Amino acid sequence: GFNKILVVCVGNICRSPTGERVLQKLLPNKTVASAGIAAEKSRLIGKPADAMAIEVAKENCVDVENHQSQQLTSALCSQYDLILVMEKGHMEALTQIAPEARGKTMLFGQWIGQKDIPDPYRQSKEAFVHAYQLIDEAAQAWAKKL
Ligand SMILES: O=P(O)(O)Cc1ccccc1
Repeated sequence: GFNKILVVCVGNICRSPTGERVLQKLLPNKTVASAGIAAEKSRLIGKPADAMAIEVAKENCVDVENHQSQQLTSALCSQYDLILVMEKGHMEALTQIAPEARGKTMLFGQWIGQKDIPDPYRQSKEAFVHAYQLIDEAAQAWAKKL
């Protein structure tokens, strides 16, 4: 039984808050949160989701308001049943932080051909559109399996 899901990216301002809120809307009886591998080093802790990420999600009827970026820690990992990373490369960075969490760590895009979800940060709204499309397709697949 996977009830608590942690969506992980690097800053926790773009992809991972979007994935959190998209999955949360699809799985209302589950607890979905998100965290960033380098949120602390990037000085992003407490920051809201990127304005374009909020805007694009809003246009797809998903609320990414009231988000606060947080750092991924071993303690945080122990609280969640399933961990979903945005890129395959994030796994090595995750294991460095929480080696014990590798067993429950999977790819957000696992069921859509194990696709990595590209970072739209610092780019135009079109890049955020692209990322949302992939996150949406990926989350819809996870929801069918959970
Ligand atoms: O939260 P994301 O989607 O990784 C965007 C981002 C945020 C900070 C540093 C790099 C990339």
